[PDB]
Amino acid sequence: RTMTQSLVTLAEDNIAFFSSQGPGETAQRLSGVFAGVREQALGLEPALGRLLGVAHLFDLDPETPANGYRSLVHTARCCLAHLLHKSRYVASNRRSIFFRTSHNLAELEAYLAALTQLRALVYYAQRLLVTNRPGVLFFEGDEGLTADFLREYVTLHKGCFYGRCLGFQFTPAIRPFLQTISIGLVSFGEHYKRNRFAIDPELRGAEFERITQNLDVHFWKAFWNITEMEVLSSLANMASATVRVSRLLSLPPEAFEMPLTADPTLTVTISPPLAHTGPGPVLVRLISYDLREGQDSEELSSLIKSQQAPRSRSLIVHFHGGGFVAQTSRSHEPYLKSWAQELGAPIISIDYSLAPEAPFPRALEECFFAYCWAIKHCALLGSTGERICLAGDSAGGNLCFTVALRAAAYGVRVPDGIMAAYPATMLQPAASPSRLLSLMDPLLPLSVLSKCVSAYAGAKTAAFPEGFHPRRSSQGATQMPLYSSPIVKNPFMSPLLAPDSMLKSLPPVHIVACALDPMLDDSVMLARRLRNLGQPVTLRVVEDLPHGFLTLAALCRETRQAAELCVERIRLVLTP
Amino acid sequence: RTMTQSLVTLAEDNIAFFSSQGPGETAQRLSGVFAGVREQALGLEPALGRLLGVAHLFDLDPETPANGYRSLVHTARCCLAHLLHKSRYVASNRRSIFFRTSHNLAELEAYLAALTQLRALVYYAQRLLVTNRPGVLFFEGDEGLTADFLREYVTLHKGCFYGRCLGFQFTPAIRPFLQTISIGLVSFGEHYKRNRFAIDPELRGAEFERITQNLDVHFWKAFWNITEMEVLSSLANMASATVRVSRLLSLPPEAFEMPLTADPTLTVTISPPLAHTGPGPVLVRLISYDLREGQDSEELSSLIKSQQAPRSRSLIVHFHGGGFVAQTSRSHEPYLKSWAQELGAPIISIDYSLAPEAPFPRALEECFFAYCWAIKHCALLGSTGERICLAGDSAGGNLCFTVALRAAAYGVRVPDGIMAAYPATMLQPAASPSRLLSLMDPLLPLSVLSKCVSAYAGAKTAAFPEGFHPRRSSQGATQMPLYSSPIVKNPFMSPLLAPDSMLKSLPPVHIVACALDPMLDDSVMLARRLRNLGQPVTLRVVEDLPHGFLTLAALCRETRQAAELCVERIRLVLTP
Repeated sequence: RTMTQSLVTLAEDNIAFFSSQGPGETAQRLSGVFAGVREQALGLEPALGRLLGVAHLFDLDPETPANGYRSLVHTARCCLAHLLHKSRYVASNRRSIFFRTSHNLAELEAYLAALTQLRALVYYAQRLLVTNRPGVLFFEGDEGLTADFLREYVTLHKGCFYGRCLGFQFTPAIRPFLQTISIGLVSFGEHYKRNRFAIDPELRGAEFERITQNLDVHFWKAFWNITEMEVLSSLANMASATVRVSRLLSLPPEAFEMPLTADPTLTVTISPPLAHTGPGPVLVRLISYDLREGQDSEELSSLIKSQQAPRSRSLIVHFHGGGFVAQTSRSHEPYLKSWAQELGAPIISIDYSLAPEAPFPRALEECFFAYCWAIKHCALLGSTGERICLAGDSAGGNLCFTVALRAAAYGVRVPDGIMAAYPATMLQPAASPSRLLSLMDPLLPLSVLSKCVSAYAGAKTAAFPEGFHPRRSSQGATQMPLYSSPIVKNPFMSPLLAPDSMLKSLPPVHIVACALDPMLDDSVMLARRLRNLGQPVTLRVVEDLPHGFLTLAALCRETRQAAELCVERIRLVLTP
Repeated sequence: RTMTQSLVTLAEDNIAFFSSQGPGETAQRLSGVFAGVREQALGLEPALGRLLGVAHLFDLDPETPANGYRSLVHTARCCLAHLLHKSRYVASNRRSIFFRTSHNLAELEAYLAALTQLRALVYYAQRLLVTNRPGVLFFEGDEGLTADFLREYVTLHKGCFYGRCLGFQFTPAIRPFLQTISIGLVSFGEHYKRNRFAIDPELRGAEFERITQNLDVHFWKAFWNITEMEVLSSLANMASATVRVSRLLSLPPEAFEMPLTADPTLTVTISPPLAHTGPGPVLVRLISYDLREGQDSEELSSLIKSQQAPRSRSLIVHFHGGGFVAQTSRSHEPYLKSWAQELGAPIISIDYSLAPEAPFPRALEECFFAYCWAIKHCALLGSTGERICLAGDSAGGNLCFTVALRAAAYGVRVPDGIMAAYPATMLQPAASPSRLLSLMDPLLPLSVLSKCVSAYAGAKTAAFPEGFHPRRSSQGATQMPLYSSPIVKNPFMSPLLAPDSMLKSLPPVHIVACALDPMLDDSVMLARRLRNLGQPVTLRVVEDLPHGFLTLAALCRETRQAAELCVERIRLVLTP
């Protein structure tokens, strides 16, 4: 309340400060800009108040302020505080007209656009809040009305977050990296459309919002694995710790023997990953700190595709992230090598196959085969197998859940821990308050996750009160195929809306996320759907960071303490 | 002897191990490879012994073993130690033929080529030493026969230091960056010729050694200021420290007046810097940690081109480097900001004009004008002028001798100390034992600095015993115009061959250098020409690093303390 009035009480004087000392256009521009600033603050105060009150009404626990409503309120108050600081500075420094009016004119115009767009988004979040039943942050409606809701929200235009104001909601110590990532991605988009703009940030939005609705997942397939090509994969490894064992493996494409815990004398044989195209080489790769006992012999030396540490205690499995479409296992070492420094475990970072050329169930069976091969060939991997741990990543968190839960349907000993960081656990398309901030994020537009589930599932190719009208996206109405066949509503693909009776045997789960991800409301529903069953799950939320910070640890101080947050919670699995 | 004999005692068995266990071509290949290795070591040992004896005979002081002879001896010794370690590993691990013979065949033939080419270079060093008078590091001959020596050097072929073994003489932690850098040059060269190479290192030399002799100075005008563009400068600026004063200036192109310290009552006026094309704006930019007293007023704020810190004690001048053709003042920030953390002085990183469109004296008097303007407008720069400390780089290391001593010709007071990191003080073209290893350096070959003096000067466009026939460069004779008109004989281009009576009034000098630079023999020659006059000059040498590492401070674990060494000797000036 004191933040909103402070912009209003400095309005008329600053309107009178510039309108009385010049008849030019800039006096009218600045007076109208500051009148719009006070009007937007005063009109945005009560909707923010209702949002924060029901956000208190909405969260699962008081310890973790993790909802979409808190994130939208945080974005709005960050914009308001930035406008307040800029206003205080210009008010304290308006003795001369030494500063050019054009620069601050364009800055405050962009911030006017930011405040009016956040006003539209906060009104839409309030509409969703009224429409749904409180207590559930998702929607129970059918496909048609959910698609109508998603199209109605995505009709808005994003000319402010993608221009000069890219990254106001984050730490100021990270913004130049976001700007050069934007420049590089626009550069690849222009180069590949053809098969400068970095000086002027005003024209950055004029392509950064067109790539939101004019992008293909085959084209983002290059983006996650741009850290794979032989110059940057080599140039990203000086921050990586010391190592010796960085060898690939090649598993045989034939089934073997494995027992079940319900009766040790009875075993169950399960076929290799066929997916009606023929089993192939399950390509895994072992990353270990040193050569372990019984590991550097011929049984491991015979499977590489073209002193000794003692008997190990517990191997750590790993599935990479990268949207199930890119970022193979050759990219996650610079924190995987830093993982092995203190854990002391042979980290087999499985490179599972990637969508859409290898969708489910191929993408979920060879990591089911590699996990199955690693309880019996334990000495071949330099491990014992009396205790198993797990790891998860950006997209490989649902795959971290699914392969650790369908094993319980087979009777084989499941692991006793899950460490999935910001997982994509809600691949079923539905509107959500935290998925509303998917059109504004720096690294990914709303179309990253819209076309991620098209690749995985193998798909075949009043609204507003009168007088309120911000800029609207008139660049063609995007009508994409987002149909939900019965192969998408399942734990095996999205383990929330799974039947309740088969989530009881889940391992203990440790999960982290950030407050400003689209993968925030998805992870929040996980805690609510398991705290009513007695199973313990711990969700930790961080702030001022995007999603995709695990491959970005050696960049800033706040990304250091967030990507290291995965490490100390992954070793709680290791104790008996 | 024991390092060379130990390569011989495991030769006959190594031949008997492979030639008696297979009739294929690889047996003859490996036997010939190890015979060539043993004969190259045994024939290169006596030349190395003569070179080390005369290297002990030739250096100035025992404290700093810095010549060309020590550097060539170290290169040969490092190649021999690498081959010895590889032979030890292969001899200990030749129980099976599991390792592919082709890979070690290619590595060992590359090392055979390396030993042959280093043998040719060591023979060239011996012939040079012999020919010239002992005691003088440089040659006293005329232009014609020195050009004959240079061409008789150039006709050699360097197909070994630029292939897979690119960067053996340095630390292994630095080599991946050199590999990506080499990929950068080969991609730049093929793109610039036209207006993949990371998989096969054998084909890397076949383009790199053509790039060496087929590049232009305008081509190299982009490499050093590739960190000047806004995306890479922004991507490098987070490692720098915090700042608030990073403002450019714009000096008036009109003459003004100085006193003389010989007699304060008499006065002298500057002739404005014309270079027969008209005086312009002396672009100088100020870097300071905080706003200082009398600095943020209207006088400084009226010069930007389109609490308060107290009365400062002294300023620090800075001239950038970059071969006089690139690397302007907009590329030296990320370590210049760390300079202001402890020094407590305002850095004026002067952006002087750049060769070849602005040769001497245009590149000489603008920085003379900027230094002259800072003696009088001291408070306007937030200084007092009670002490001048001066800094230098690869190319700016002669600026702290040329314009820092020509002020004493004008009678005005001179700075009380010079810091010059690896200065280029012998721009007159002639060969030396440290200019010998200018064809093997990764980041710049010999045709970089030999063609950067045509830019600065504004130029107008038995040999071997019988049976010794290594690979020779038959790709055209590079008969470039390297004529030396008397404009390079003068003191104000290369101060070693200056008249003796004027270097007496030089300020005290502190110079750092590396043991593997082409600009090594010149920097040790500088201490020779001043230690016989009584003026104290200190020279520090480092190892395992190239020259050009000041912009590469925060990239390796060994360049961190080497670029910190420049700061350590730059604060010794500040004491009275």
